[PDB]
Amino acid sequence: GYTVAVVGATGAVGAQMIKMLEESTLPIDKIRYLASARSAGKSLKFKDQDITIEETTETAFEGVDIALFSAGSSTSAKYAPYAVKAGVVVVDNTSYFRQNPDVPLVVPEVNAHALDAHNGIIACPNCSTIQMMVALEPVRQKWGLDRIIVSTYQAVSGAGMGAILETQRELREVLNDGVKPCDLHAEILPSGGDKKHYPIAFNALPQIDVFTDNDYTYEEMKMTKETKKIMEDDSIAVSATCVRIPVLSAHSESVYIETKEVAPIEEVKAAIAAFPGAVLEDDVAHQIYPQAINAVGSRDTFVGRIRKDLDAEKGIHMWVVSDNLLKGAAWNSVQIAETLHERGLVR
Amino acid sequence: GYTVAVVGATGAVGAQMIKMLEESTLPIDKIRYLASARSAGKSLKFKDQDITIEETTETAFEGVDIALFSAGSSTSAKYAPYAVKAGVVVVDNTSYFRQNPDVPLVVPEVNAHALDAHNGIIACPNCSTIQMMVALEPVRQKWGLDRIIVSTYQAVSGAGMGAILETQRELREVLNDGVKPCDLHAEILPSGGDKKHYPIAFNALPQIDVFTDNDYTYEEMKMTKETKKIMEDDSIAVSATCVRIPVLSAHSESVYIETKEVAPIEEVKAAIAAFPGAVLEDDVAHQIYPQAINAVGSRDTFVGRIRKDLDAEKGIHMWVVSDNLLKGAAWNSVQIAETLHERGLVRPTAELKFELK
Ligand SMILES: NC(=O)c1ccc[n+]([C@@H]2O[C@H](COP(=O)([O-])OP(=O)(O)OC[C@H]3O[C@@H](n4cnc5c(N)ncnc54)[C@H](OP(=O)(O)O)[C@@H]3O)[C@@H](O)[C@H]2O)c1
Ligand SMILES: NC(=O)c1ccc[n+]([C@@H]2O[C@H](COP(=O)([O-])OP(=O)(O)OC[C@H]3O[C@@H](n4cnc5c(N)ncnc54)[C@H](OP(=O)(O)O)[C@@H]3O)[C@@H](O)[C@H]2O)c1
Ligand SMILES: O=C(O)c1cccc(C(=O)O)c1C(=O)O
Ligand SMILES: O=C(O)c1cccc(C(=O)O)c1C(=O)O
Ligand code: NA
Ligand code: NA
Ligand code: NA
Repeated sequence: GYTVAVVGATGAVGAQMIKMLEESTLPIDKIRYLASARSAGKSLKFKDQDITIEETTETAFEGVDIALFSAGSSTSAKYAPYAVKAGVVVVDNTSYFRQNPDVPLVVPEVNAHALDAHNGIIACPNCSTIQMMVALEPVRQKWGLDRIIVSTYQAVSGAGMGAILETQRELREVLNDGVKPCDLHAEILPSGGDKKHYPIAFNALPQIDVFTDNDYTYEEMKMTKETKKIMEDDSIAVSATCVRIPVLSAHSESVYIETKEVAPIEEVKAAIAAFPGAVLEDDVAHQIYPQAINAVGSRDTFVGRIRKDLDAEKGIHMWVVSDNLLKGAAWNSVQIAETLHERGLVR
Repeated sequence: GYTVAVVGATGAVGAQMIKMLEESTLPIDKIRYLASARSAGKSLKFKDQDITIEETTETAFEGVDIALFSAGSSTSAKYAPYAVKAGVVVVDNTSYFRQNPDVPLVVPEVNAHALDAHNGIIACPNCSTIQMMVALEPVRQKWGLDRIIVSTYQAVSGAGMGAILETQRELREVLNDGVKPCDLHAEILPSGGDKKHYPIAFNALPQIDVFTDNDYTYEEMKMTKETKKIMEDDSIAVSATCVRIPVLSAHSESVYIETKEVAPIEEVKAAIAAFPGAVLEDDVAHQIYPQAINAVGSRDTFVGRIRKDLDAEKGIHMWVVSDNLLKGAAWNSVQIAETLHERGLVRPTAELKFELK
């Protein structure tokens, strides 16, 4: 079997990477947990075994077959090249390598073939992108995609363990102490890397990541650019609004598309139901639609509220929900690793 | 001055109608508070005065000049026509009369002229529609509107006191008692009138109101139909997704439009800033944008994240936030009443045009 390293083992995604690896079909002979110097020497479980956390260094990857990076774009930029030079296959959860033309950007149900071209690094897309691609690829295949407009409803776990804890504390202050939401102290959200921090409790923050020069955020632009690369079609117009809401896990998305050919709604529903990784949950007569609280803990992407636009012949609206730490991150990464093993690409 | 009645004085909107009337420019000689028989006989304040709550009945409107209704569409259907018959001018904050061609459907900054033709009932639009109209009217005036696609992020107060209390209870059960959100018991949300109820705590529910036969909800279709009427243009294409989130008050909206002519994006910002009732809050270099928690308690509607679509020449995206109990309900209604007073329109109607139930 393989020696597998999890870089960022101690964080929100890393905890789920451990769970997904424990549950994986990858033959794992040895597991290593890497994080920063401040976590080094502590212990975490792999199944019933205690694993000592190691500091991530330029020389830490000797003997490793597969390294799953989920420690921030900075850590991947710094250490992933050293891992690759040591002969490790890197699956990177971060944004750093995603737009590199020599790096496959993969959702296995959509573009697993792109893995065949890897040169030691495979990038996992952003969580919001991944779930949208699972919902939309079956439609693209049959009727084409001309454009996408999406508004997201993103859970705080996407911003890390600290953001989860900040959200819980803020909510308790309002509910238990009677603090007005606008009076709350915040330190992390909307973006740890930006200058000002705002409460998320009882709020909706229209900022994920930092702003780019075109006044879309980096998160919005990641959805645009990653979609084009994954679907291998720069002609698909994509514009996004990405919003943080007071949900701990599971992202929801209000997705509008226009197809190239008119796609009958009942056929769209069937095509989505038929697509691996997508689950149709759509029966409005019984108030059945995807819900964040029900999606948590599942690797599936759930799609419903599917309906024609009221005016645009080729327009369709839908609602897409998935656990942002599973299909949006740790499960997509472990699924990549399993696909590399299955296809003889761990080399 | 006037005798003013508030129908539904004891609920979420009614509390704000009281506040907005206490702060209004209406000359008020006498206030009456109406609600159900359960509440009748109890007392609520107007300023320092104790007001005895009355039962809403066909005979409760004698001597009333203006009545603000916010007690459910059924209550308005049943009693507003009797108030009109008694000589009252009704400002109705329910959906019931909104699509009646004899009823102006008004946001005062947008279409106050429609008040001139009233027949005793003036309808306040749905909260989601109102804030979107305040943001979009200045754009429409200059560059036109071809279509709107909107996804909403709606606060629980929109669904009433019970929904607020349910939300608070659920969050406490999760955060203090360790209940998993999927194990929570709900009784009200997403829709009190529908068959199944789901938790809102740590959730996003893509259902507001019941479903219609075209698979859009009544809320989504209200946005569509009300927009066309308020803007007096059935050619404006509007499709909506309306979603409840765990916010107590203030609705937010991700709004996409295509204009008829290209609208320079900085001029769009300027036009919105210049429009009464809309406040431009848009400086992304300093992370300035509208936020629900900051909008609560303000009558203004806040607009930012204003930016061009990446591909559609005439496409524009923005983020619109307003307090759904103030501009979305009680303030729009009181503002309508003030506008009626100012324009000499508080007068009994000559002919009854509304069905008596
Ligand atoms: N696909 C996606 O959309 C997606 C979603 C979420 C996250 N991610 C990626 O995963 C990263 C972590 O996310 P998270 O939610 O798990 O964050 P988190 O809960 O804050 O955890 C951060 C992790 O990174 C480690 N780390 C920080 N600085 C490090 C350094 N200099 N060297 C080695 N390790 C370091 C931390 O270890 P210590 O405990 O030792 O500090 C911790 O394990 C993100 O920054 C992002 O790039 C991707
Ligand atoms: N424009 C908008 O978007 C908007 C927004 C929110 C609400 N509204 C309208 O306002 C209504 C109330 O909303 P809310 O949030 O204030 O709800 P709420 O907190 O549940 O309050 C309901 C109010 O309606 C009264 N009521 C119920 N049954 C009645 C009856 N048979 N006769 C007279 N009054 C009765 C209640 O009186 P008791 O206390 O005596 O039961 C209470 O005053 C909604 O149903 C809707 O039609 C409009
Ligand atoms: O670097 C980060 O701190 C980060 C945090 C959350 C999500 C992402 C991402 O692009 O998926 C990223 C990222 O890799 O840019
Ligand atoms: O009657 C309701 O149950 C209701 C509840 C919340 C908002 C509205 C509304 O459209 O103003 C309505 C409504 O009047 O339709
Ligand atoms: Na296209
Ligand atoms: Na203004
Ligand atoms: Na006058």
